Amino acid sequence: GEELFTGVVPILVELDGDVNGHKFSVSGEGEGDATYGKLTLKFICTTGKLPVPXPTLVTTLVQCFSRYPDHMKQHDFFKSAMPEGYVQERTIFFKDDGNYKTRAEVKFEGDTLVNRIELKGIDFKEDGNILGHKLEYNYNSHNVYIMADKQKNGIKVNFKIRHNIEDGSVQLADHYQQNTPIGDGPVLLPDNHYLSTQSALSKDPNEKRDHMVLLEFVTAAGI
Repeated sequence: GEELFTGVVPILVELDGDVNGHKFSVSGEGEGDATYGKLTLKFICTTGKLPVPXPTLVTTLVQCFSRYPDHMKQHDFFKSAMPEGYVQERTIFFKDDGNYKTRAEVKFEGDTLVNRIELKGIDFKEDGNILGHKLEYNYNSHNVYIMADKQKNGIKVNFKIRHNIEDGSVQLADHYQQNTPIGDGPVLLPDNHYLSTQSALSKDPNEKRDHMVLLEFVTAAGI
């Protein structure tokens, strides 16, 4: 998998979500650079307008592009499972509100990294920060903690996302993630470490559709 990321790799993202009955689809395109954990993506709601705070989909919308220092390469599970891919399941918990159930599939298609996602949101309040749309358009920095799951030959990742509300308060998004290999080949079970992340959200001056230009950097550390 490492030899497949020594450069820039095209990325396609397909999302299918149903939050509180509200259906929608997101399509994203971009390129990632694992040499510097750099991600360049543009997303577009193809079903029209998005029903929830578009920023609540970042974590859901390519962790194999993280940059792993030369002394930690033996803990890169995301690339160890390539090109066959790996499955990423996750439950996001929003404080005092609903949650997201996701089942995505990361893999290669010819030479394009593809992330096919399924989303399902339930129990979301009508006037809360999510369906009420009170979240500010800006992301923060968070530490992604990762630990091995030898019994499943996969990984357990758990972190917290903090969303800025426009009244100045914060919104917690507890993330519980789990990953497993899609093939039968060997993957690398890592030591406990964590990925450092920072993202920048912005808009396209010439885009009339719902969208999200995003820049992100991710580096592994903790050892």
